[PDB]
Amino acid sequence: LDTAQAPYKGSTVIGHALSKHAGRHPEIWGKVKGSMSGWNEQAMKHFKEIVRAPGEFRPTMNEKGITFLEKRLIDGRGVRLNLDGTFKGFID
Repeated sequence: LDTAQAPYKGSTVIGHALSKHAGRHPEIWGKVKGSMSGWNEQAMKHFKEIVRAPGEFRPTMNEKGITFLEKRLIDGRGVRLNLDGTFKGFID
Protein backbone atom coordinates (compact mmCIF):
# COMPACT_ATOMS: atom_id res chain seq x y z
CA LEU A 1 0.00 0.00 0.00
CA ASP A 2 3.04 2.34 0.48
CA THR A 3 3.72 2.47 -3.27
CA ALA A 4 0.07 2.95 -4.13
CA GLN A 5 -0.58 5.61 -1.45
CA ALA A 6 2.68 7.51 -1.90
CA PRO A 7 1.88 11.27 -2.12
CA TYR A 8 2.38 12.40 -5.69
CA LYS A 9 1.51 15.64 -7.46
CA GLY A 10 -1.64 16.59 -5.48
CA SER A 11 -2.91 13.06 -4.94
CA THR A 12 -1.30 9.59 -4.81
CA VAL A 13 0.03 7.18 -7.45
CA ILE A 14 -3.21 5.18 -7.18
CA GLY A 15 -5.43 8.29 -7.07
CA HIS A 16 -3.91 9.54 -10.34
CA ALA A 17 -4.33 6.06 -11.85
CA LEU A 18 -8.06 6.03 -11.05
CA SER A 19 -8.36 9.59 -12.37
CA LYS A 20 -7.03 8.67 -15.83
CA HIS A 21 -8.95 5.39 -16.00
CA ALA A 22 -12.31 6.77 -14.81
CA GLY A 23 -11.66 9.71 -17.21
CA ARG A 24 -11.39 7.43 -20.28
CA HIS A 25 -13.81 4.69 -19.05
CA PRO A 26 -16.43 5.96 -16.53
CA GLU A 27 -18.63 2.96 -17.42
CA ILE A 28 -16.00 0.61 -15.90
CA TRP A 29 -14.77 2.74 -12.99
CA GLY A 30 -17.60 5.18 -12.31
CA LYS A 31 -16.97 8.94 -12.53
CA VAL A 32 -14.42 10.46 -10.16
CA LYS A 33 -15.68 13.64 -8.51
CA GLY A 34 -14.54 15.98 -5.80
CA SER A 35 -11.18 17.18 -4.52
CA MET A 36 -7.91 15.60 -5.61
CA SER A 37 -7.65 14.77 -1.88
CA GLY A 38 -10.53 12.27 -2.26
CA TRP A 39 -9.11 10.38 -5.29
CA ASN A 40 -6.89 8.16 -3.17
CA GLU A 41 -9.78 6.85 -1.07
CA GLN A 42 -11.99 6.17 -4.11
CA ALA A 43 -9.08 4.36 -5.73
CA MET A 44 -8.35 2.30 -2.60
CA LYS A 45 -12.01 1.23 -2.60
CA HIS A 46 -11.63 -0.16 -6.15
CA PHE A 47 -8.31 -1.74 -5.28
CA LYS A 48 -9.77 -3.60 -2.27
CA GLU A 49 -12.79 -4.67 -4.33
CA ILE A 50 -10.59 -6.10 -7.11
CA VAL A 51 -8.45 -7.96 -4.58
CA ARG A 52 -11.47 -9.58 -2.83
CA ALA A 53 -13.34 -10.46 -6.04
CA PRO A 54 -13.06 -13.95 -7.56
CA GLY A 55 -10.48 -14.53 -10.29
CA GLU A 56 -6.74 -14.65 -9.93
CA PHE A 57 -3.58 -12.70 -10.36
CA ARG A 58 -1.44 -14.09 -13.18
CA PRO A 59 2.22 -13.35 -14.05
CA THR A 60 1.95 -11.78 -17.52
CA MET A 61 4.79 -10.71 -19.85
CA ASN A 62 4.34 -8.10 -22.53
CA GLU A 63 6.02 -7.66 -25.93
CA LYS A 64 8.92 -5.65 -24.43
CA GLY A 65 9.84 -8.37 -21.97
CA ILE A 66 8.45 -6.73 -18.83
CA THR A 67 6.49 -9.04 -16.50
CA PHE A 68 3.75 -8.01 -14.10
CA LEU A 69 1.20 -9.67 -11.81
CA GLU A 70 -2.24 -8.94 -13.26
CA LYS A 71 -5.77 -9.59 -12.06
CA ARG A 72 -8.54 -8.63 -14.53
CA LEU A 73 -12.18 -8.86 -13.51
CA ILE A 74 -15.09 -9.82 -15.66
CA ASP A 75 -16.50 -6.25 -14.94
CA GLY A 76 -13.54 -4.69 -16.84
CA ARG A 77 -11.54 -3.42 -13.89
CA GLY A 78 -8.14 -4.81 -13.15
CA VAL A 79 -4.91 -4.24 -11.18
CA ARG A 80 -1.33 -4.57 -12.32
CA LEU A 81 1.44 -5.10 -9.80
CA ASN A 82 5.17 -5.18 -10.27
CA LEU A 83 6.79 -8.55 -9.57
CA ASP A 84 7.76 -7.34 -6.06
CA GLY A 85 4.03 -6.82 -5.26
CA THR A 86 4.12 -3.01 -5.49
CA PHE A 87 1.28 -1.22 -7.24
CA LYS A 88 1.94 -0.45 -10.93
CA GLY A 89 -1.45 0.68 -12.15
CA PHE A 90 -5.06 -0.03 -12.97
CA ILE A 91 -5.77 -1.87 -16.22
CA ASP A 92 -8.85 -2.26 -18.42
